[PDB]
Amino acid sequence: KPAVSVLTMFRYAGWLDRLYMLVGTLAAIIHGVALPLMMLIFGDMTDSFASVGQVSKQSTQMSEADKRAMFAKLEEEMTTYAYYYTGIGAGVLIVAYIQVSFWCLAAGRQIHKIRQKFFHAIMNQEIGWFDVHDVGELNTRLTDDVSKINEGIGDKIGMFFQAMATFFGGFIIGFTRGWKLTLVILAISPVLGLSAGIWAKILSSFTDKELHAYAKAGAVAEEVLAAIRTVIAFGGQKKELERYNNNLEEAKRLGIKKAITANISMGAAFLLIYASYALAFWYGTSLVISKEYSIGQVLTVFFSVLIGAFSVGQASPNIEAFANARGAAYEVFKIIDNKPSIDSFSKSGHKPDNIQGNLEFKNIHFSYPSRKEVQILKGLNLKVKSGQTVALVGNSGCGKSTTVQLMQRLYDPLDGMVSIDGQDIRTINVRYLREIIGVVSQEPVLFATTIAENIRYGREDVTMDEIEKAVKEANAYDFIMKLPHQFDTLVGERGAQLSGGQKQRIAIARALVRNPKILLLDEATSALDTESEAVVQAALDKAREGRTTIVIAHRLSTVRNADVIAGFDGGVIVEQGNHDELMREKGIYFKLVMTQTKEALDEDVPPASFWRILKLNSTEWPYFVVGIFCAIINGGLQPAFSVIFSKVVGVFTNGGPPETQRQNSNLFSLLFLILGIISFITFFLQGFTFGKAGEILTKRLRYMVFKSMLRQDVSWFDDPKNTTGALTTRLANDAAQVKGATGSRLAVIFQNIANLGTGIIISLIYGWQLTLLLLAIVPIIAIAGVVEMKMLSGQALKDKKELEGSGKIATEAIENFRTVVSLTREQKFETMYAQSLQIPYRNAMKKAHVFGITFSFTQAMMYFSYAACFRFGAYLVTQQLMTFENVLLVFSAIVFGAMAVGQVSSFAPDYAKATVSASHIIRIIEKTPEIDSYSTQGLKPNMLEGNVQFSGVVFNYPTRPSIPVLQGLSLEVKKGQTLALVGSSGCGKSTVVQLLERFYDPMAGSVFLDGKEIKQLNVQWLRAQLGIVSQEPILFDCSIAENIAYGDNSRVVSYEEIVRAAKEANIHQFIDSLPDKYNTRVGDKGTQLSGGQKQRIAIARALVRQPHILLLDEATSALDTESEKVVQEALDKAREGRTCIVIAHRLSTIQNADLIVVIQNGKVKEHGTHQQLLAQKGIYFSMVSVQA
Ligand SMILES: CC(C)[C@@H]1NC(=O)c2c[se]c(n2)[C@H](C(C)C)NC(=O)c2c[se]c(n2)[C@H](C(C)C)NC(=O)c2c[se]c1n2
Repeated sequence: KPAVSVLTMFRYAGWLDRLYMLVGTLAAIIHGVALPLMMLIFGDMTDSFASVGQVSKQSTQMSEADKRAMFAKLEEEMTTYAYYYTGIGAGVLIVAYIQVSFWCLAAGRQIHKIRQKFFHAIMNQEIGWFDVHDVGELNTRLTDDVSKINEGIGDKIGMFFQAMATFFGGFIIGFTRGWKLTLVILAISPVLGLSAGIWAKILSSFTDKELHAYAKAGAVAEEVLAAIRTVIAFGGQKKELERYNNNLEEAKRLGIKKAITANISMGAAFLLIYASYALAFWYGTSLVISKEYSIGQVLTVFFSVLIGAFSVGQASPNIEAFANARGAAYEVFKIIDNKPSIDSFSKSGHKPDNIQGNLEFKNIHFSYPSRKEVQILKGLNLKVKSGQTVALVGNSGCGKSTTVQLMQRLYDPLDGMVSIDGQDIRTINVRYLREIIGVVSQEPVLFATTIAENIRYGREDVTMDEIEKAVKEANAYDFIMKLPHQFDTLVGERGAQLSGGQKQRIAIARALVRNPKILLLDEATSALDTESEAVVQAALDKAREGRTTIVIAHRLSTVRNADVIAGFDGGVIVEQGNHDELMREKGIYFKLVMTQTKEALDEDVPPASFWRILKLNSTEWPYFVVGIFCAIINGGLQPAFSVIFSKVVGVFTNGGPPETQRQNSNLFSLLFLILGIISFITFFLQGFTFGKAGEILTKRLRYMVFKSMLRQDVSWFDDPKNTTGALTTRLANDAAQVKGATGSRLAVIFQNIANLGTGIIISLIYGWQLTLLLLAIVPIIAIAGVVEMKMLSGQALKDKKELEGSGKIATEAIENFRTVVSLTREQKFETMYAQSLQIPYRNAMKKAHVFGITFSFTQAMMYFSYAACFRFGAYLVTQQLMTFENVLLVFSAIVFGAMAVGQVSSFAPDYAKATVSASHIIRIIEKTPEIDSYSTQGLKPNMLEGNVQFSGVVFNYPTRPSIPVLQGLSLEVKKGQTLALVGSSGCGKSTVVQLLERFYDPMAGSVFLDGKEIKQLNVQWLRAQLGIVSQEPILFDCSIAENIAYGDNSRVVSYEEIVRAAKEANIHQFIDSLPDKYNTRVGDKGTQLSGGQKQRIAIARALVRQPHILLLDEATSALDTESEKVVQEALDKAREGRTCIVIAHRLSTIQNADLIVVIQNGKVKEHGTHQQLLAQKGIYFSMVSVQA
């Protein structure tokens, strides 16, 4: 992975920028040392209570002379301590403000330039650059990578500096107050980073093992959901359910172990930090007995070294964000500092005013930059006189278009020169070059705006009258005036779709506005019907007036009209001259003449569900039984600690017997270790409980989901919100993430309720008033913690919603770069881009200020809490209310309690995302379709007859109930005879074939098979005797023998039936010939096949089950040569003795069909055989007339 030098990355920072960064970082440093200072002050605080405990403990000394020496002393010490706390806090709000504010600011300002210059630099690039580069990733790079470099030069490094400042402040204060203790603790430190470092590698080892573990089931998951039509139709729902399931009990059972080891990681972390607590206090408390360190000093250094330690662990992502922001900056600055071969932005060439317009190509050798290996033009020589029109032909290769492309100087030739008049095309400014060159491409392209605006894109300073005139010159004025909004009518991608001819004509006009003296037509008439081609070419021929035109037309119809016809054999020009010369020479021209004669949309919709999801995992009670208890234990562990820490520092603050100072000390210290041991037990138990549950719950769930997915209707798979990829992603992720809302959430809620719940009881008994204070301040701070992330993500989505404006402009500009580069107008699109960006950047100031005041409001009172609680508590202890140790207990219990609930909240997966990934699962499972392929009811007669009779049957698609497809059309087919369907297009050419296979239910009316109604029959058994052949036959990546046997399921097909079905599908020839027999895989994983053979296999598939009803729906549309012969030849020998229905557009193999039904609109208007309908001279006469 690549990365920029740190110095290079801030290149677009200026005066004010460096200023902001420096001021900010400076405030970040001092914000950093605020916490260690806080620690020291805390030590100095506890030292003071330690003095008043011991004297009033032992016996009785002076009753009236204690209130003066103890009570009066402490208040005098706390009135100043308060000033310290509060002082530091008040400073902290300011300096934190400066930090986030300035860093966010300077970052934003930089980024604004960065994105702009990235865009301009993308525009600057020639097309040769867009050949070698994917435009999709480039356009997303302008949004993703720039937003990615925004993060890493902003708040993140501010916090990095705060963090390193806390590291240095903490270790400095550490060693200053305490030489030894800090070295003890720092001695303990390398055993936690060595522990966190091996356990991350362990969890991450299984994480990527899982990705390619489930991807075996995901394969057959997308394989099924893609070919789902061919699945339900061959009823392989059972087999595919099984097949999918066999790859589940191998890839989540792999996950079980990983869940366990990650749980043991957590356990070991806890055991280790608790070991650290134990050892540190065992040292320090025995150290305060020898009267070396004070009790408060031990606290000071333990806490400042500890805080200084976790500083690193909360600097890690802040420095990581800086790192990969450099790696993203690489790609962007590469383009910005890249100057192309064709610029194409500034003028350095000439701008002839003659301007003549004589073309010349001398010895042109050229090859595309994507594939230098293959040479395109070899010694290309071609002159074009003024006003003369030259057509390019020969059907050689790309070369044709290449010349056109070379003419507007998209690329440059490898050898040889392209000269307009006396000067080379390279000696003239490129902007002015494409201003004097107009172009019409094979595919028209209109930008999303008004027609007027699309026209402006050819020339900016054009009056409305010039516009109208230009439109008229394009024979386009007519249909534009017929539009509802005239010249303000929307076009392009979204809104108001226009035909290809009109769309092309507007482009013709656009080009015409430029008034070029040279005109290039690359397959202008191509890809158009014969009725619009006339009008379009009418505009073109009038556009060729006064202009030097070179035209390439696949249709040589409009070619003869040219002055000079130039043929292409290979890379060289061979035959050149007038039409008659090339006809007489019988060249290549003569040859050709004779031969041609959704992500948000998903999660928005579902309502529900509050805790019903737990019913899903309820299949295993034991695991949850152990689980919940284990969490109550690990949850009571935390309040325990706060008590035990308060008894450690209590035995030296509340005085008493010195001989018992040790006995207590080592007891509590050792006790901490015990509290760690048990802590390692819970987490080893939890991952064996919830861990397996949530994983079992995963497997089973997926199974259920997949099953239900096969139950569904065909209408559901027509739903624009349910795609093979979206479905398989619903199966892959949401199905696994469901475990978040079950066990994990019980763990969380129980650990939290155990912690803050019991801790609040204890802090309530050890203090009435102070507890009331903390259960008041703490929630208020917690509320601020929510709003902090509310106003953070809140104006994070609002900022992207105003940024989509820029996104659209850039997108439209990039996706059609190859088009805009021809109309120049690159700088215009840049201008649009900046104009779009001027609104979010004006909101960067307010943004930075907001993040400032928010971060500062949350962070300020994080010190004012200590300020309040320790002042009120001192107020307690000094008076008759007791004591201080209890004050410290209430504080630690409630505060680290509330902190612990936060960390427990951060451990488990996101409950919101879990629930919304759960509701899709539960809805998908409990989903009952109309047509149930799983039902075991049904007639199942012995009657092998098989008469299809549609009566009435009015049907319209549920996906889009607009313009009903079937309007109650009726027909009937008896046994052996073959129906045929004739109409303008599909619907209901295919709709019938679908309704007989019962993919949909017609609104009113009924279709009968034999004497019985379809709806009365068994659903599955109905398709058991119906073979189906679609336009594009799909096979399964399993094997050939299975593909063939896939036709008749629930039965042992074996060698015999497969060879029998192979031999009449005539495919048996292709089988032995190609190594090897029946074991070969189709397709794209094994050997590739042509459509013909694959469809032959497909027929052989629909032939195994011995169907009494064939359904042929536009069988082969892409099959040519003598391949379509053997296909229908194999079709004809299996058609006899079978009820068949054929839909084709061929109309050549329908003359031999038994019944021919001409369906139009929503009914049947013609009926009978071929010659009968033909002699009827209706619409069948007019449709079979286009066969010449
Ligand atoms: C200044 C520090 C001493 C302060 N500790 C406490 O406030 C505390 C003292 Se016992 C305790 N927390 C409980 C007990 C019940 C284990 N543990 C957790 O809540 C917990 C669950 Se995951 C986790 N921590 C992670 C890592 C393990 C990944 N680490 C921290 O969050 C962290 C970083 Se600094 C710090 N904590």
